[PDB]
Amino acid sequence: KAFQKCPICEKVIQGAGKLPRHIRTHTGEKPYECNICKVRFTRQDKLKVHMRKHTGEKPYLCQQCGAAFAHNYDLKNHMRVH
DNA sequence: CAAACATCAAGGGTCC
DNA sequence: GGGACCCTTGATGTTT
Ligand SMILES: [Zn+2]
Ligand SMILES: [Zn+2]
Ligand SMILES: [Zn+2]
Repeated sequence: KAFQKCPICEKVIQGAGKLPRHIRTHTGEKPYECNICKVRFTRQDKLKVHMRKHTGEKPYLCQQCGAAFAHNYDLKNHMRVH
């Protein structure tokens, strides 16, 4: 696909609009905010996964028995138990 | 005092 | 560019 060069550390970052999330590791900037617990995050998806704590959600449902888990690895461990 | 094991967050990839 | 989920590595912690 496409690649970018980091202006700060000469790192090569793959992704069209993915450079700013890499820059935020250097600037230490967390533009996103949890409306409930007010904790701030550098990436929107990291806020979304945090929101699964408040809005109790288990998207990783088991394809075998239907049980659902909040984290993908808890599903993996349950699947390996079968 | 270590390994072993576990959980979970941080960076980057990859598709859509 | 923006969402979103996956994968790898590492910090931190508990149990040997
Ligand atoms: Zn950089
Ligand atoms: Zn919150
Ligand atoms: Zn199951």
